[PDB]
Amino acid sequence: DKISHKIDIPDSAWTIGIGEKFKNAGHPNVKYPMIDDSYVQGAPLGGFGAGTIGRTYNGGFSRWHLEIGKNKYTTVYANQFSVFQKVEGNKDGVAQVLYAGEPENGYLSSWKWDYPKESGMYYALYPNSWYTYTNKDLPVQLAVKQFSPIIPYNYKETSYPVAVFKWTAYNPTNKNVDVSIMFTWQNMIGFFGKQVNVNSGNFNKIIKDKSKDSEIVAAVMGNISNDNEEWNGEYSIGVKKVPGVDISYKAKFVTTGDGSDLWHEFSKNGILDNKDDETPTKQDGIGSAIAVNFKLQPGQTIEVPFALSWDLPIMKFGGGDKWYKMYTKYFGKNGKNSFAILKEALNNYQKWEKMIDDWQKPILSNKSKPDWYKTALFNELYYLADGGTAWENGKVGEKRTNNMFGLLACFDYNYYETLDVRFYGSFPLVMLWPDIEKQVMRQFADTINVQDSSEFKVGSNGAMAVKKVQGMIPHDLGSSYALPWIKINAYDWQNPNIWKDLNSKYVLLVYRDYVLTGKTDKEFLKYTWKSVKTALDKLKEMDKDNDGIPDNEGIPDQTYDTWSMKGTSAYCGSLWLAALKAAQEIGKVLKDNEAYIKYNEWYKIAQQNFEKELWNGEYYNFDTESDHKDSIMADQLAGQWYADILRLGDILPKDHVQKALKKIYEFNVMKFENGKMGAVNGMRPDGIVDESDIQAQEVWTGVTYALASFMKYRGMTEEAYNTAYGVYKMTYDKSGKGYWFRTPEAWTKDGNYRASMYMRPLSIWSMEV
Ligand SMILES: OC[C@H]1O[C@@H](O[C@H]2[C@H](O)[C@@H](O)[C@H](O)O[C@@H]2CO)[C@H](O)[C@@H](O)[C@@H]1O
Ligand SMILES: [Ca+2]
Repeated sequence: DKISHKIDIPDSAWTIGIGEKFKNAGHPNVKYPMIDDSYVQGAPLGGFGAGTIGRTYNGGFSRWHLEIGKNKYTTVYANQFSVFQKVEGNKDGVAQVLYAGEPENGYLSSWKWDYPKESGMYYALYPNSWYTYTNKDLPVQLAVKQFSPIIPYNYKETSYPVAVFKWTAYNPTNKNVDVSIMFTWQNMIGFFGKQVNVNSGNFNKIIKDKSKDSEIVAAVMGNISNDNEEWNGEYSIGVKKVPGVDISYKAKFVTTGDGSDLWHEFSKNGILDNKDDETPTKQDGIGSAIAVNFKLQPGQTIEVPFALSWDLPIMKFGGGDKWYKMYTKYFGKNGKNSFAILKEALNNYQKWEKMIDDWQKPILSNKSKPDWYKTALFNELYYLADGGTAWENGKVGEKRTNNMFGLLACFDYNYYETLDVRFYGSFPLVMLWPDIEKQVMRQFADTINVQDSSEFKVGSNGAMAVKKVQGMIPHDLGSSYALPWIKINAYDWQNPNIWKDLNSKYVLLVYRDYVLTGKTDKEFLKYTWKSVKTALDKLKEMDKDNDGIPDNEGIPDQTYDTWSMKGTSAYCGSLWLAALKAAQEIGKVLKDNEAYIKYNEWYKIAQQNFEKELWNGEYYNFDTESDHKDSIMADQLAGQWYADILRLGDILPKDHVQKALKKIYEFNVMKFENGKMGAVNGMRPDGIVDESDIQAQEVWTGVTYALASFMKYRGMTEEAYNTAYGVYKMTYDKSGKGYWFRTPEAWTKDGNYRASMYMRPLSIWSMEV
């Protein structure tokens, strides 16, 4: 490997060999169908709300999130980079697709597949990833840096449906070598959203932008229709001319053929026919190819940038609503703007790289923090783009000031903004994109007094329940299969209108968002204040025995939605205490004296009774009435964790908090698989995992990272990082279970998982508070 020295890959990048087989991979541990797309994954490309494309470590464009809210894992084999090299003096050159695999059928059989093992590496530090190609049959070594401009405090470039592929080529040998790099792409209009005639009318055009010193050649792959529908739009690939390279192209090759129409040209001398052809296709799939060719002398390095854009302006959800995607604000809504997007990227990518370096640098340059922590911190952010992210710029046929936003809990449980989960998972938004965060919280504020008296069947018990109760915060803002933002509470496994954590978590999120954006946004507190008071007042009514604390009802009435709580729980009780203290402080800020007094009174009574009911001398009991009420719960003091972040002080005695955290580390971490897999949710006082429910026997990745932040704040530095390390190890390490770029909700002791591609582990960002 002589190419790594010519590029700048951070030491904390996650790494794997191109073509590497992984032997230890985990699988779903449930009986019902659950997504398992394998360990062949990579860091995604594409902005927030743009739809994303997962290009894997083997080189294939395979994990398709272009249909917003959906996950489709299938390799589109025409989409590749390929290389040609010929040493000066030799008769023939060699050509190779940079993909460690081959197609299933005979399409593209003429191409040179099966990029060999031990001939290159993949690296990822989101939003960047890299491939290096160090092949004994390729004398010129190549590397590519690929990224989308995902930039904190930037809501413009961060939305773009674009990727840049910055190539570096170096000749370490003593002979001149002719080199070509070719980008191929299938015209994917009709890949989704089209029931019949899926390729019909697709056509490719070549754009030559010859502005002085900024020459770009691109293919625009669209459809002759000017219809404005979810399926229609354009894809573009292209390249910027640099000194010493020539550009060639082929407008149209057939993807549902042997591919020799293209490959016979490329494999000969790395130069394409430059044949423009706008003839639309009928049944055949078609694609385009953009290539560069150059001669590298001994010791010479050259850099050349390619790009990919996709202008698919409309997202449709299963309930029938069509919305424009956020980036349409910047490029238009007609779906004929892919070149404009591509051109912006090709002309500004160096600026974007610097903007990304500028935001990563404070963390990467901190030599007190281990590399592994940096690996997890940055790579967990993949989910902000890859979580079915929806960000609207108007309903089709509709103008509002704000742009509604939603991130999925996951794909298996296809619910937008699940509030009990976002309590953990929204840290990156408040810390890095706070205008999005506050918009999402205003969305929740607006739902507080919505009433929907129509009934739904509760999955867990078959009982009928009211969809949405006035004064109760919703579980979620809908499903991509139905009507995001419009029909809330798509979740039906339990009835969230009786949950004991949602209303408290809502208040805690509101106050968090004020505190972590500098305690200046009084406007945000004013907007949400009525909903905060309502939320707490309603939850107070669920106190059955006048101890001042809502009563869990002997069912799963909170985020651990198969794990029953009864009476006063440590989890919901501590959240309640903290929410009361937050509301007191908001009351002070807004000069609502009567609110301050009321919530202070409730707080004092509840605090006294919580301590008396649950403090056992070593930790806080799980709850007051369950069969295993004395279980040690990893999340028992979630309210105090948030109180630390919100700077609300002690809600429970410091001595008791420290004892509880030490107990959790000693038991839930260190007695669970030697502390190498995170914190198991429930452990019995005898050091055996609690078997009352499956969720007690799971490590929750987002709970464990949040617990690590709690330990860190409380000075338990070694414990914090050791606790988090197990989650990193399972996700990323060779000894783990192969969950990179699909971190799950949970795993059991065998390492098998539930719900890959999950929002909650974004809570790792709570470690940066
Ligand atoms: O629906 C989300 C919810 O699913 C729970 O799993 C259920 C599943 O929905 C149901 O179809 C199947 O028959 O039973 C399982 C429970 O065993 C899951 O446990 C929840 O955590 C999740 O929120
Ligand atoms: Ca009570």
